[PDB]
Order: sequence, then C-alpha cells, then structure tokens
Amino acid sequence: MEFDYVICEECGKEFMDSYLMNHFDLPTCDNCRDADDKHKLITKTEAKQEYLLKDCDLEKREPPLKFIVKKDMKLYLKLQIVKRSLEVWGSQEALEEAKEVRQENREKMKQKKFDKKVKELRRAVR
Ligand SMILES: [Zn+2]
Repeated sequence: MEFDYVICEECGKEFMDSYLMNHFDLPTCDNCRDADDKHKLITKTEAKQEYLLKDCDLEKREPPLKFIVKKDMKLYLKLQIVKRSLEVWGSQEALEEAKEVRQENREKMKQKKFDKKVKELRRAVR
C-alpha cells in the first residue's frame, strides 16, 4: 500500500512511522528530525503572541495545525506556526507592520491609562 510509505520532505527517503508524522502529520523521518532548531516546539501562547495568530488561524485554516499536550500547555511546531503566519498575513512585511502597529497601540494605551490614574491620584490627594 503506497499510502503507508511516506516520502521524507528532508532526505527524500520513505518511512512508515516517525515522531513528526505521528504527532504533527509532518512527513519528516526520525533521522531528519532537528528538535533544537527546525523542528522545535513552541507554546500556543508564544506562537499566538509572536506571530499574531488567532485560534481559528490554527484550527480552521487548512491544514489544521496539530499540537502535543504537555503537563497543561499545547505545543506546536514553530515551523508550522511561522508558515501559517505568513499565509494569514500574506507577507513577512505585512506581519512586521502589524506587530509594529500593535506595539505602538499598546504603548499609547498603557501611557494614557497610567497618566489618567496619576491625574486621578493628584486630584484626589490635592
Ligand atoms: Zn529523512
């Protein structure tokens, strides 16, 4: 059965089982797995914050990204997160523009809120 033999996307050789295929449907054999760099895992919260991904970006866009549960955090392949982010945002440039818009909005809002509380303080103490 040809279906049962997976061509490795790294070495090009067929395999039947691997960590990456079992857990993530990533067709990469155990020989080619690079846990420290290419096939490193990241937390859901980290993936979401760093690459600006909504849950539906992970779960509803095709293919849905798979995760392993650690003990209770969901871990995703960074590689897949990054690919999904480029898909959703269109380009690295558009993602970088969004991250900059987000950081500037967040700073502006924190500053405004803090300053209003300082005013409220000075006003109440006065
Ligand atoms: Zn391989």
